[PDB]
Amino acid sequence: KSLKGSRTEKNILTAFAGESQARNRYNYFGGQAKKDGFVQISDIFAETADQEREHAKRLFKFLEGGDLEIVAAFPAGIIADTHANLIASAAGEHHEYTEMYPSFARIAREEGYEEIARVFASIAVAEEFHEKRFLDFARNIKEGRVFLREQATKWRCRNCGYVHEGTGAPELCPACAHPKAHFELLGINW
Amino acid sequence: KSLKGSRTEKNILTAFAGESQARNRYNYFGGQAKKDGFVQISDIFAETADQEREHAKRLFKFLEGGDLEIVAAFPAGIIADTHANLIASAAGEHHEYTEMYPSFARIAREEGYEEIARVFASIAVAEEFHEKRFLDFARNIKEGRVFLREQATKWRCRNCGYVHEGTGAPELCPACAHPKAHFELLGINW
Ligand SMILES: [Fe+3]
Ligand SMILES: [Fe+3]
Ligand SMILES: [Fe+3]
Ligand SMILES: [Fe+3]
Ligand SMILES: [Zn+2]
Ligand SMILES: [Zn+2]
Repeated sequence: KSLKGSRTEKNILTAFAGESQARNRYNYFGGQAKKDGFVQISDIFAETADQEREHAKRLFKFLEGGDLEIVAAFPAGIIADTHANLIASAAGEHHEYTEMYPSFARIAREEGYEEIARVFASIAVAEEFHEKRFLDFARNIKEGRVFLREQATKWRCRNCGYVHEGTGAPELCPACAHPKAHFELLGINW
Repeated sequence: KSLKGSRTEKNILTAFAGESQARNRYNYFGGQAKKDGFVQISDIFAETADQEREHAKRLFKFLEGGDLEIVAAFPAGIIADTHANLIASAAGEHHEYTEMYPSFARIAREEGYEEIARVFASIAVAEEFHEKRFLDFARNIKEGRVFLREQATKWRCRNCGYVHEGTGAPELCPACAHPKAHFELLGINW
C-alpha cells in the first residue's frame, strides 16, 4: 500500500536525515584523519560516507510526498582528533543497528510494509560492519599498532603500491617518497 | 651530478612515457570491467592507473631539461573483454619489472646515479604486485570463481557495505538493490 500518513513514512524520513548528516560527518572526519597522518583510515571514512549516501538513497526512493515534520535528536557536532572521531562514529553506528533500524523495521512490519522492513533490517547488517571497522582502527591507534606490528608483515603504500616487508612501515616510501602515513597492511580479498 | 646527456636521462623519459600510457590504458580497461559486471576489478584498474600516475610523477621530477627524442616500442592498442585486458596488463607489468626497470636501474648505477637506480628498483617491487593482482583476477574469471566459491564465505557489497554469508554473492543486494556486480569477498587488512 501507500506510505502516506503511516509511522513508517516518518521513520524513513528520520533515517534519511540521520544518514545525510552521517555522510557529512564521516567526510569531515575523513579530512581530519588525513591531517592526523592516517590515510587508510581517511579513505575508510570517505568510503563509509559514500555507503551512507547509498543507504539514504534507497530510503529516499520510497518517499512519495510533500513536506513532513520530524522530531529527532542528532549529534550536535564535534570534529575532534581521529581516535575520538572513530569512537563517536562507532557509537552512532552502534545505535543504528541496535536501536533505530530494529525498531523501524518492526513498525514497518506492523503496518504492512514487509519490503521496507526487509531493507531496514538489511541496512543494519552494513551498519554493524562499519562499527566494527571504526572500533578496530580506534584500537590500533590507541595501542600504537597502526604502523608497527610485533611480527613481520607486508606493508603496502597506498600511493604507489610499493610492498615493504618488516615489522613496521618505512618512514618514506622508497618508490614515491611519500611518508609513512600512506602505508597499510597488505590485503588480498580475491 | 647532472642528468643532462646521460643514458639514464633518456631512460627516465622512456619510463615516464610508458607509464603515462599505462595510466590511460588501465583507466579504459577500468571502464570496460564496469561494463562487464566486474566492479571490484574496475576499481583495481582505476587504483592501478592512479599508482602509475605516481610512479610517473617521481620520475618526471628528476628531469631538468628541454626536448628529448625517445625511440621506444609501445602497445598499439586494444581494449578487449576484461579477461584479455587483465592478461595484457599482467604482461606489460611483467616486462617492466623483469626487463625495463632492471636494465634502467643498472645503467643509472653505471653512470653514478645511485638514488635513481634506487627509485627504479623500488618501482619494480610495486610493478610485481600489480601483475600478481591482474593474474589472480584473470584466473578467477576464467574459472568462474569471481562471484561463487566452493566453501561459504562473507561477501561485501561495495556499494552499501552489506555483508552476505554464502557460497556466492546474491543477485541483488537486499540493502541497496544493486546487482551482483557490486560484491567482493569481504577483506580485513588492519
Ligand atoms: Fe554506517
Ligand atoms: Fe609509495
Ligand atoms: Fe604497474
Ligand atoms: Fe548493497
Ligand atoms: Zn548509517
Ligand atoms: Zn608501471
